[PDB]
This record gives sequence, structure tokens and C-alpha cells, in this order.
Amino acid sequence: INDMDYPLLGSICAVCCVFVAGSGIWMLYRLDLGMGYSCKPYKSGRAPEVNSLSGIICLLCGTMYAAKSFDFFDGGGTPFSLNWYWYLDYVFTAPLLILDFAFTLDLPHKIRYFFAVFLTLWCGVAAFVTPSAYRFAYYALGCCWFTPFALSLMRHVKERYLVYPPKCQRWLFWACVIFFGFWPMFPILFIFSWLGTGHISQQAFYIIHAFLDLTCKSIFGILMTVFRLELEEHTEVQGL
Amino acid sequence: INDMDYPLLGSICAVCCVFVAGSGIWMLYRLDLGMGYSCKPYKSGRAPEVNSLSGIICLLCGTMYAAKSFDFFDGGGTPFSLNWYWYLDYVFTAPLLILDFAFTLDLPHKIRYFFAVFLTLWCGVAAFVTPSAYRFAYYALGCCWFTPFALSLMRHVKERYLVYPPKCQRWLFWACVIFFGFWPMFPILFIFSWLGTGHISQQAFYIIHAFLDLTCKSIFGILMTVFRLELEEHTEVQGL
Amino acid sequence: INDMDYPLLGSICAVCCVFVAGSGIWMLYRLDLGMGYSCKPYKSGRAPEVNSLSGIICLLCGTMYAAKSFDFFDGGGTPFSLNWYWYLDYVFTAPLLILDFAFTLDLPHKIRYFFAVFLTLWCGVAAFVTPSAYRFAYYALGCCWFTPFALSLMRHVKERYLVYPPKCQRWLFWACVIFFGFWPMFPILFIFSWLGTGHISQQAFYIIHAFLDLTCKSIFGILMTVFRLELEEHTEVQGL
Ligand SMILES: CCCCCCCC/C=C/CCCCCCCC(=O)OC[C@H](COP(=O)(O)OCCN)OC(=O)CCCCCCC/C=C/CCCCCCCC
Ligand SMILES: CCCCCCCC/C=C/CCCCCCCC(=O)OC[C@H](COP(=O)(O)OCCN)OC(=O)CCCCCCC/C=C/CCCCCCCC
Ligand SMILES: CCCCCCCC/C=C/CCCCCCCC(=O)OC[C@H](COP(=O)(O)OCCN)OC(=O)CCCCCCC/C=C/CCCCCCCC
Ligand SMILES: CCCCCCCC/C=C\CCCCCCCC(=O)OC[C@H](COP(=O)(O)OCCN)OC(=O)CCCCCCC/C=C/CCCCCCCC
Ligand SMILES: CCCCCCCC/C=C\CCCCCCCC(=O)OC[C@H](COP(=O)(O)OCCN)OC(=O)CCCCCCC/C=C/CCCCCCCC
Ligand SMILES: CCCCCCCC/C=C\CCCCCCCC(=O)OC[C@H](COP(=O)(O)OCCN)OC(=O)CCCCCCC/C=C/CCCCCCCC
Ligand SMILES: CCCCCCCC/C=C\CCCCCCCC(=O)O[C@H](COC(=O)CCCCCCC/C=C/CCCCCCCC)COP(=O)(O)OCCN
Ligand SMILES: CCCCCCCC/C=C\CCCCCCCC(=O)O[C@H](COC(=O)CCCCCCC/C=C/CCCCCCCC)COP(=O)(O)OCCN
Ligand SMILES: CCCCCCCC/C=C\CCCCCCCC(=O)O[C@H](COC(=O)CCCCCCC/C=C/CCCCCCCC)COP(=O)(O)OCCN
Ligand SMILES: CC(C)CCC[C@@H](C)[C@H]1CC[C@H]2[C@@H]3CC=C4C[C@@H](O)CC[C@]4(C)[C@H]3CC[C@]12C
Ligand SMILES: CC(C)CCC[C@@H](C)[C@H]1CC[C@H]2[C@@H]3CC=C4C[C@@H](O)CC[C@]4(C)[C@H]3CC[C@]12C
Ligand SMILES: CC(C)CCC[C@@H](C)[C@H]1CC[C@H]2[C@@H]3CC=C4C[C@@H](O)CC[C@]4(C)[C@H]3CC[C@]12C
Ligand SMILES: CC(C)CCC[C@@H](C)[C@H]1CC[C@H]2[C@@H]3CC=C4C[C@@H](O)CC[C@]4(C)[C@H]3CC[C@]12C
Ligand SMILES: *C\C=C(C)/C=C/C=C(C)/C=C/C1=C(C)CCCC1(C)C
Ligand SMILES: *C\C=C(C)/C=C/C=C(C)/C=C/C1=C(C)CCCC1(C)C
Ligand SMILES: *C\C=C(C)/C=C/C=C(C)/C=C/C1=C(C)CCCC1(C)C
Repeated sequence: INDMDYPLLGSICAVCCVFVAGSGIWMLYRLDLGMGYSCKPYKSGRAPEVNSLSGIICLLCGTMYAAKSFDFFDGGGTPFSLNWYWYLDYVFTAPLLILDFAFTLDLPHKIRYFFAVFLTLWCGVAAFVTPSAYRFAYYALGCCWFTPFALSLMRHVKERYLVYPPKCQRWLFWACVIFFGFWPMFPILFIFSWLGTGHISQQAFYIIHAFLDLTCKSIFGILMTVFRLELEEHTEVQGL
Repeated sequence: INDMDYPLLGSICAVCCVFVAGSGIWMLYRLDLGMGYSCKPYKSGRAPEVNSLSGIICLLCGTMYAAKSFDFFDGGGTPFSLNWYWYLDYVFTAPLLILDFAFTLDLPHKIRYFFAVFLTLWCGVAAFVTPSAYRFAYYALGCCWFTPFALSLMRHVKERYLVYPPKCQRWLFWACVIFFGFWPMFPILFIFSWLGTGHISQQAFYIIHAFLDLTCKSIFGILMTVFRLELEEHTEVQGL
Repeated sequence: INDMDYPLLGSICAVCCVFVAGSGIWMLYRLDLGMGYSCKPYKSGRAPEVNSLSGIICLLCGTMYAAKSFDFFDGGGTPFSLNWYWYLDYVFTAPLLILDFAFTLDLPHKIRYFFAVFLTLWCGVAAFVTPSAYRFAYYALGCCWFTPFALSLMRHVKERYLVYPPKCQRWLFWACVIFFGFWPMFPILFIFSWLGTGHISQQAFYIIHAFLDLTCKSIFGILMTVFRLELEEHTEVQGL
């Protein structure tokens, strides 16, 4: 229903777009500055390609949020909305997050996790354009794709967490809190939204998801950058 | 025309979705169990990333068929159909099949084959939403992309078939029968469907394509897994 | 407005489709013929995978232009148009061009350039389906993604241009003229088109963009092939 506070939504999207993009520019700037937590001009001179994935997602999320803000400023309903089809932008970003996490931790089965999230979001996308009882059918299919992905990622994370130093474990623990404390919240909001239970209104749904992207995209990326800085120095500069 | 036996279509799609997904879960389970046909815990401990492509496609095809079954149970015409736009799901799966086949056989020019199938399917997708004489124009363009792909894949397969042991050649021969015995059947069904000649009705078109996916996705994957098991043991455990 | 000379557009698209595809088939044929500018059957026998990206784009662009010609022959407005949504085909091709350029010159930060062009085009796609003042908002966002990509590519190109031999520098200089002489023309045409200033009519817009694809896709690819031939021989056969 076209009765929500659209200018508030645009302002919220504009504010987070600046925050996510600014964080992404920092980590990209920080990455090429030096390998270790202090500084290192690289042995070969150039940073690894996969290490920049965290920064690009924030800019990708920032660009996605910039388009969202333009949609809300125009009152919504624009031909290029990125808000009419929910989770559609997340299809481009969320699979890259776990891919970045896999590369950072060297977790095997990266391609399996990649398609797990990619198909998990796609089932979620199909689970609201269907105004029938099968809306939860796609929701169930997504959970069937996410639960064995939520699991088997806790295994590998838990197995490798005991190897890293406590200094590196610090951020890694916080990243896992971001990982396994806020990603499972996305299905819960879907149940309680107007699509399911109805506790969350449409206006609140955009706002809370706007707030549940700095932690998932920006702050999680920031932790990954710092954790990489601790990882890089400890492994290379500290030689451990 | 909305007069076909939709509940039959949903039941057929549901049955094959269970079969394709179950086969995919097996080969993923079988892969991490052990390298050789018997068992091997890997030298490095982790399976190669590209070896899991066969399993993911079946789950990808199973998830795609699960969405098809939901569409047919709801009587069709759902906003997220995956049946209104034919071959659209195949765009996500078919290029990965040859990519898996290329990696299994180490066939060069993988990227060329990948884009060959990717553009071949896309031309097929555009060749039914066009209710005019240009429907066959996109069909001709797809064949122009597929015939030099159907060829030059027979070359490389034939050249390498003489190298493998007869034990491995067994499955490889059967895979090539699946490869070069059923993929060329997709264009033929298009000609004889209501889009072209009209011999095949709309109801029969979904059913036969539902039956022509276990062989292409599941059974072909199963052969690839067993052929890999024979390849892996013969090369590593048997040292040949 | 449906008043432009559609058969002229189809003829122009058909002519360039033959030219782009024919050039792509040549460079693919030339690549496997031999490494050096003269001939070399490869040390391992097979060409590098990334070296074929230039040829595939031309065939990809040729196939895309073949679909454009079919759309214009049918009078336009076909369900599968590739002309109703501008720059949508460029999303599939343009990111691969810089990726090929990055691999040819071994320029680092390939993934950063890839997403830069990928998001630059996407902002352009959203910048005409929006019939409001926010059409230039997406345009500004695209320029914000392209200007730091147009820059930092001049740096790396300029830094490495002094290393190559003058024989190789010749084509590289011409490629950079194609690169940094015609890519910035795409935003300029958008400003002066009926979407912006209005100097360029709709009929002229397709024609000039049809002419501004041989240089970007075919001729640029041809230069890349010859530059690779000079690079390959000089580095391998000439041992320099
Ligand atoms: C900007 C950086 C982005 C980076 C990455 C982008 C990748 C993600 C791709 C996003 C796809 C966007 C699809 C959005 C479609 C929105 C449809 C929509 O809003 O419809 C509702 C709206 C009804 O609302 P009103 O008329 O206001 O009703 C109130 C009565 N006065 O309908 C319309 O406005 C009609 C829509 C016009 C056609 C839609 C065109 C969508 C743009 C196409 C480009 C995307 C390409 C997708 C590829 C496949 C080709 C379809
Ligand atoms: C689930 C796992 C999937 C994994 C991988 C997925 C990748 C493949 C992507 C699939 C894209 C799906 C597009 C399907 C569109 C279907 C359109 C359709 O059915 O229209 C017909 C139907 C007419 O039928 P009835 O009204 O019953 O007529 C009888 C009269 N009583 O029309 C409708 O229902 C209207 C359709 C509503 C809008 C369609 C929204 C499609 C969903 C968008 C999400 C997909 C994103 C695509 C990206 C580009 C953005 C467009
Ligand atoms: C061929 C090789 C291609 C290789 C790579 C391809 C990748 C790029 C994908 C291209 C997506 C194509 C989308 C084009 C949509 C065009 C819509 C259009 O033309 O609408 C205008 C036109 C109005 O014109 P007329 O009725 O003539 O008006 C005058 C009055 N007599 O409207 C129509 O014709 C209705 C359109 C029917 C539905 C459109 C179906 C588009 C085809 C879907 C396949 C693409 C899949 C996209 C994935 C997401 C799923 C949506
Ligand atoms: C037709 C219906 C739709 C078809 C598909 C529906 C869902 C498919 C089920 C899951 C598909 C694959 C999940 C992808 C992400 C998980 C990644 C993965 O499997 O990694 C492999 C990993 C094993 O790796 P190893 O090599 O032992 O690790 C040591 C490191 N060397 O697999 C596992 O951990 C086993 C699978 C997950 C374990 C969790 C156990 C409990 C799962 C809850 C069940 C939920 C319902 C799903 C039903 C089927 C589940 C198998
Ligand atoms: C504007 C119109 C649309 C534009 C494009 C239309 C179709 C384009 C034509 C084909 C494009 C490329 C096909 C992609 C899949 C084929 C892969 C490929 O070319 O592999 C290279 C491979 C050569 O590899 P070598 O290195 O010798 O192998 C030894 C291993 N070291 O190429 C070939 O085998 C030659 C091409 C295929 C051989 C088949 C011969 C007969 C083909 C039937 C012609 C059908 C019409 C198509 C017209 C143009 C065809 C060239
Ligand atoms: C919410 C709004 C939307 C969010 C995002 C909007 C645009 C984001 C800004 C740019 C994002 C990244 C651009 C991607 C392509 C550029 C590739 C890149 O950054 O390469 C790194 C490269 C540094 O590499 P080194 O390792 O030093 O090179 C030596 C080789 N070893 O970065 C740079 O060169 C610095 C950035 C570009 C330099 C150009 C300086 C002037 C730029 C004009 C500003 C235009 C406005 C954009 C605002 C923010 C720009 C930072
Ligand atoms: C519940 C409140 C939530 C508040 C929202 C969060 C606001 C952002 C602030 C940071 C959030 C995450 C930070 C994670 C922890 C890292 C901080 C830190 O201490 O990092 C250092 C160093 O690493 C860093 O520098 C990381 C911190 C830099 C973060 C910069 C903030 C994001 C950048 C955005 C700038 C542009 C934003 C535009 C303006 C916003 C307009 C709305 C690591 O070492 P220490 O443990 O201090 O040990 C000291 C000896 N080594
Ligand atoms: C014309 C009739 C078609 C029937 C449809 C096919 C039904 C599926 C049965 C298998 C089809 C393909 C099998 C390919 C041949 C492999 C069988 C085989 O023998 O494999 C072994 C070992 O490899 C295997 O174990 C592969 C076979 C396992 C296949 C399991 C079937 C698919 C899994 C689906 C389970 C879940 C399905 C859900 C229920 C369905 C509800 C509708 C290889 O060694 P042998 O030659 O026996 O040599 C012995 C000494 N080494
Ligand atoms: C302003 C006028 C623009 C005209 C449009 C362009 C027409 C195409 C002609 C070539 C354009 C770019 C060529 C770039 C320069 C390379 C030419 C060249 O000399 O290459 C050689 C060798 O490399 C080549 O062979 C590259 C040239 C081959 C290009 C073939 C033209 C494109 C192929 C299309 C064929 C099918 C087209 C279908 C018909 C069209 C119907 C409309 C490199 O060595 P040289 O400097 O001669 O030194 C000699 C000792 N080594
Ligand atoms: C309320 C929400 C946000 C947070 C609740 C999630 C908490 C309880 C979860 C998130 C991440 C999880 C941690 C992930 C990794 C490890 C490392 C392992 O070696 C011991 C368990 C431990 C330490 C987990 C304990 C539980 C944990 C801390
Ligand atoms: C009716 C349909 C399903 C099957 C017809 C396809 C048969 C005839 C095709 C499919 C795969 C083909 C095989 C593919 C590979 C080889 C290996 C080569 O060294 C000799 C030829 C040989 C053995 C081919 C013979 C023809 C073949 C068996
Ligand atoms: C109805 C149409 C579209 C397809 C149905 C035919 C499929 C399901 C059938 C036809 C002939 C069958 C093949 C016949 C014999 C064997 C030998 C066995 O050791 C492996 C499977 C394999 C290779 C079968 C796979 C399934 C198969 C290909
Ligand atoms: C009118 C349009 C088409 C062409 C104008 C663009 C010209 C002026 C641009 C395009 C490519 C550019 C070149 C790109 C690379 C180098 C190598 C460097 O070591 C010196 C500068 C030099 C030589 C640049 C000079 C300016 C240049 C030649
Ligand atoms: C914005 C970025 C992230 C990582 C978003 C992630 C979202 C989820 C993992 C959502 C999952 C869903 C599942 C499990 C099944 C039902 C539908 C959802 C889309 C909510
Ligand atoms: C489900 C998986 C597979 C591998 C499907 C493959 C389909 C084809 C190769 C279809 C090809 C077509 C071509 C050659 C040109 C006309 C249109 C078709 C889509 C039928
Ligand atoms: C056909 C191939 C190429 C490489 C096309 C490239 C097009 C551009 C770089 C277009 C860029 C745009 C930007 C900078 C922002 C506004 C919108 C444009 C799409 C014109």
C-alpha cells in the first residue's frame, strides 16, 4: 500500500549508502596501503585479487542502496526499483560475502557454499511474488537450502577457530557473531512481516532491513579487513 | 492453452525433483567419502573444487524442478513460474554441465564451450517469445552456435577416448551416449512441438522434457561421478 | 516513437553482425594457429584460456547484434528485443573487454575493474527506464563509478606502456586510443540523445552506437589479437 513514509525511507537509504560506500572505500584504501596491520608494500607489489572482495561488496551494496534511495525519493514504483523485488539485489551480494569469508579462512567447498546462498536467496525472491499458500513453499525450500548451509559452516569455522591466535580469534569471533547472529534473522523477519505473521509492517520492513545491512555488509566487511590485517601480519610479518 | 493436466505435471516434476536432488546428494556424499572407487581420505584432505560441480547441478536442477512443481500445483501462471520462459533455467545449468565435463576430461577451450552453450540456450529462449516467422531465426542462430559446439567436442572426446583404460572408457562411452544422443534431441523436440511442426502438444512437451532431464542432469552426473571414481583410482590409487 | 527507418537499422545491424562475428572467428582461428606473430604450436599444445576472451566477445557481440537485426527486421517491439533495454547487452560484454585487457597487460585489480564496468553499465541501464529527473541521478552514479575507473586505468596503462617494445607499444597505443577515445563517448551520446539534451534523435542513436561497436568490440579485439601476437613472439619466440 502506497502510504508509507517514503522520504524517511529515502533518507535512511541515503544515509546507509554513504556509510556502506565510505566503509568500502576505506578498506579498499587500507588494503593497498600495506599487508600487515601496520604496513607492508607486498612482496610482489600487488595485493591478492580475492582480498578485495570485501571492499567491492560494500561499494556494490552502496551502489545498490544508492539506487534504492533514488527509488524512494521518487515516491517508489520506479521502473528500475530494486525494492519491488526483494532480495534480488542480495542475489548479487550475499553469495560474494560467503565467498570472501571462504577465501579469508581458506574454507574448502567454496563453490558449494556459493550456490547454497545463491539458491537460498532465489527461493526467497520467489517467495513473495506468489500471492498464495505456496509463498511458504518457496520459503521452506530456501530453508532446506540454508539450514545445511548454516550448518557445515559452523563446523568448518569451529574447527579452524582453535588454530588462529587469540588476537585474530577476536575479530573472527565477532565476524561469526555477525555471521551466525544476523543472517538467521532474515528468515525470521520474513515470517513476522506482512508476508507471513504480519507483526512487521511494510514501512518497518524496509527500515529494519536497511539497518540489517551495515552489520552484514559494512561492519562485517570492516571486521574481515581488520581480521585480515591481523591474519596477514601474524602470518607474514610476525611469521606465525 | 490452460487445459493441460496440471496436477499430473506437478506430480511428474515432484517425482523427478526428488530423484535429481537425491542423486545429487549421493554424489556429493560419495565425493567426500573417498577419492578412489573404493575410498581415499585425500592427500591434502579436501576434494578439488571443480569435482563438486556435477553434484551441485543436480541440486540446482532439483531446486529448479521443485519450483516447477510448485508452479504446476498452483495451476500454473504463477509470478515466479520457471515454466513460462522455457530453457531459462537451462541457462543456469546447461553451461555448467559441459564445464564439469571439460574439467573431468581436462578438455581445453572450456571458456569457449561455456559461452557456446550459454549463447545456444539464450537463442533458444528468444525463439518462442517471438510469435512470428523470426521464431526460427533465433532457432537457426542457436543451431549456428550449437553445431560447431556439437562438433569440436566430438573431436576432443574422440581423441582422448583412446587414452583412457577400458574400465574408464566404459562410463565415458555411456556419458558420450548421454551427451551426443540426447542433447541433439532438444532441437528436434522444438521443431516438432506446437512452436514448430506441431506433432508434440504442450502437455506432452513438459512431460518429455521432464523425462529428458534425469538422463541429462542426474544420470549423466551419476556416470560422471562413477567415471571420476574410476579415473581417480586408476590415476592415483592404481598409479596409472 | 515508431517512425524510424527500421529496415535501415536491421541492415546496419546485420552488416556489423557479420563484420563482428567474422572478426571474432578470425582471431579465434588465428589464436590456435600459432603463438608468435608467425606461428608456434604451443609448448603444452593448447592456448591459454584467457587469451580467447577477445574472440568470444566478438561472437558474443555478433550474436547480440544478430538478435538486434532480427528485432529491427520484425519492425521492433519484439518480446525478446535487446534494443528496448539499452546497454543491457553491454552488461554481458563490456565487463569482459576490460577483463581481457587486464589479462593481456597483466594489470592487477582485475576484479575491481570488472565490477566497476559491470556496475557502471547497470547504472546506465537504470538511467533511461526512469522518466523523471532521477534519470540523471543514475547517470551521475554511473559516472561516479566510471571516472575512478577511467582513471587508475590510465595510471597502470601508462606505467606499463614504457616497458613494452615500440613494436608492441604501437598496437597498445592504438588500443588505448580505442579505449580512452571512444568509451568516454558513450556518456556524451547519452547527454546529447533525446534522453538528455536532445541533439541526437532516436534513429541516429542506434546507428551511431552500431558504428561505435566495431571499434569497441571488433577492431579493439583485432588490435588485442595482433598486440598479443607481437607480445607472444617478442616474449617467447624472440625471448624478450
Ligand atoms: C543501480 C546499480 C544496480 C546494480 C546491480 C543491478 C542488478 C539487479 C537488477 C534489478 C532489476 C530491476 C527490476 C525492477 C522492476 C520494477 C517494476 C515496477 O516497479 O513495477 C511497478 C510499477 C507500477 O507502479 P505505478 O505505475 O506507480 O502504480 C501506481 C499507480 N499510479 O510498474 C512500472 O513502473 C512499470 C515498469 C516498467 C518496466 C520495468 C523495466 C525494468 C528495468 C529493466 C532493466 C533490468 C534488466 C533485467 C534483465 C531481464 C530483462 C527483463
Ligand atoms: C527457485 C530456485 C530458482 C533458482 C534459479 C532462478 C533463476 C531463474 C530466474 C527465473 C525468472 C522467473 C520469471 C517468471 C515470470 C513469469 C511471468 C508469468 O507467469 O506471467 C503470466 C501471468 C498471467 O497469468 P494469469 O494472470 O494466470 O492468466 C490467466 C488469466 N486468469 O502473469 C502474471 O502472473 C504476472 C507476473 C507478475 C510479475 C512477474 C514477476 C517475476 C518475478 C521476478 C523475480 C525474478 C528476477 C528477474 C531479474 C530481472 C528483473 C525482471
Ligand atoms: C540472442 C542472444 C542473446 C545473448 C545474451 C542475452 C542476455 C540479455 C537478456 C535480454 C533480455 C530481453 C528483454 C527484452 C524485453 C522486451 C519488452 C518489449 O519489447 O516490450 C515492448 C512491447 C510493446 O510493443 P508493441 O505491443 O509492439 O507496442 C506497439 C503497439 N502495437 O511489449 C511486448 O511485446 C510484450 C513483451 C512480452 C514479454 C517479454 C518477455 C521477455 C523475454 C524473457 C526472456 C529473458 C529472461 C530475463 C530473465 C528474468 C526474467 C524476466
Ligand atoms: C528437490 C528439493 C530441493 C533440492 C535441494 C534441497 C537442499 C539440498 C540439501 C543440501 C545441499 C548442499 C548444501 C550446500 C552447503 C553445505 C556445504 C557442504 O555440503 O559441505 C560439505 C559438508 C561435508 O564436508 P566434509 O568434507 O566432511 O568437511 C570437512 C572439510 N574437509 O557437508 C556436510 O557437512 C553434510 C551436510 C550438512 C550437514 C548438516 C547436517 C544436518 C542438516 C539439516 C538437514 C536439513 C534438511 C536438508 C535435507 C538434506 C540435507 C543433506
Ligand atoms: C552474427 C552471427 C552469430 C555469430 C556467431 C555464430 C556462430 C559462431 C561459430 C562458432 C563459434 C565458436 C564455437 C564454440 C564452440 C567450439 C569450440 C572451439 O571452437 O574450439 C576450438 C576448435 C579448434 O581447436 P584446436 O585447438 O584445433 O583443438 C585441438 C585441441 N588443442 O575449433 C574447431 O574445432 C573449429 C570450429 C568447429 C569445427 C566444426 C567444423 C564444421 C562446423 C559446422 C559449421 C556450422 C556453421 C557455423 C559457421 C561458422 C563455423 C566456424
Ligand atoms: C553510495 C554511492 C555509490 C558507491 C560507490 C560510488 C563510486 C565508488 C568510487 C570508486 C570505486 C572503485 C573504483 C573501481 C575501479 C578502480 C580500480 C581501483 O581502485 O584500483 C586501485 C587503485 C590504486 O591502486 P594501487 O595498488 O595504488 O596501483 C598500483 C598497482 N599495484 O585505486 C586508485 O587509483 C584510487 C582511486 C582512483 C584514482 C582516481 C583519482 C580521482 C578519482 C575521481 C573521483 C570521482 C568521484 C568518486 C568518489 C570516490 C573516488 C575514490
Ligand atoms: C552498537 C553501535 C554500532 C555503531 C555502528 C558502527 C560504526 C562504525 C565504527 C566501527 C564499526 C566496526 C569496527 C570494528 C572494530 C575495529 C576497530 C579497531 O579498533 O580497529 C583497529 C584498527 O583497524 C581500523 O582502523 C578499523 C576501524 C576503522 C573503521 C572506520 C569506520 C567506517 C568507515 C566509514 C567512513 C566514511 C563514512 C561516511 C560518514 C557517515 C555518514 C552517515 C584494530 O586494532 P585495535 O583492536 O584498535 O588494536 C590496536 C593496535 N592494533
Ligand atoms: C532404462 C531404465 C532407466 C532407469 C532410470 C535410472 C535409475 C537409477 C539407477 C542408476 C542409473 C545410472 C547408474 C549408472 C551405472 C552405475 C551403477 C554401478 O554399477 O556403479 C558402480 C558403483 O557406483 C555406484 O554406486 C553408482 C550407482 C549408485 C546410483 C544411485 C541411484 C541414484 C541415487 C538416488 C537416491 C535417492 C532417490 C530418491 C528416490 C526416488 C523417488 C522417485 C560402479 O561399479 P560396477 O560397474 O558395479 O563395478 C563393480 C566393482 N567396482
Ligand atoms: C577509418 C576506416 C576504418 C575501417 C574499418 C576497419 C576494417 C577492418 C580492417 C582492419 C581494422 C583493424 C586492423 C588493425 C591493424 C592490423 C593490420 C595488420 O597489419 O596486421 C598485421 C598482421 O595481423 C593481421 O593479420 C591483422 C589484420 C587482419 C584483420 C582482418 C579484418 C577483420 C576480419 C573480418 C573478416 C570477415 C568479415 C566479413 C565481411 C564483412 C561484410 C560486411 C600486423 O603486422 P603489420 O604491422 O602488417 O607488420 C607486418 C610484419 N608483421
Ligand atoms: C544474539 C545473537 C546476535 C548472538 C547469539 C550467537 C552466539 C551465541 C553465537 C554466534 C557465533 C558463535 C560462535 C562461533 C564460533 C565459535 C568457536 C568455537 O571454537 C566455540 C564456539 C564459538 C565461540 C561459537 C559460540 C556461539 C556463538 C558465539
Ligand atoms: C540413439 C542414440 C541415443 C545413440 C546414438 C549415438 C551413438 C551412435 C554415438 C553417441 C556417442 C558416440 C561415441 C562417442 C565416442 C567415441 C569414441 C571414439 O574413439 C570412437 C567413436 C565413439 C565410440 C562414438 C561412436 C558413436 C556414438 C556411440
Ligand atoms: C523419455 C526420454 C526423453 C528419456 C527417457 C530415456 C532414459 C531415461 C533412458 C533411455 C535408455 C536408458 C539407458 C539404458 C542403459 C543404461 C545402462 C546403465 O548401466 C546406465 C544407464 C543407462 C545408460 C540408461 C540411462 C537411462 C536411459 C538413457
Ligand atoms: C580524439 C580521440 C579519439 C583520441 C584522443 C585520445 C588521445 C589524445 C589519448 C588516447 C590514449 C592516450 C595515450 C595512452 C597511453 C599513453 C602512454 C604514456 O606512456 C604516455 C601518454 C600516452 C601516449 C597517452 C596520450 C594521450 C592518448 C593518446
Ligand atoms: C544482505 C545480505 C545477506 C547476507 C542476506 C541474506 C539473506 C538470507 C540468508 C535470507 C534467507 C532466506 C531463506 C533462508 C529462506 C526464506 C527466504 C529468505 C530470503 C528470508
Ligand atoms: C537441461 C539441460 C540441457 C543440457 C539442455 C540443453 C539444450 C540444448 C542444447 C538446446 C539447444 C537449442 C538449440 C540448438 C537451438 C534452438 C533452440 C534449442 C533451445 C532447442
Ligand atoms: C559496447 C561496449 C562498451 C565497452 C560500452 C561501454 C559503455 C560505457 C562505459 C557507458 C557508460 C555510462 C556511464 C559512464 C554512466 C552513464 C550511463 C552510461 C551507460 C552511458
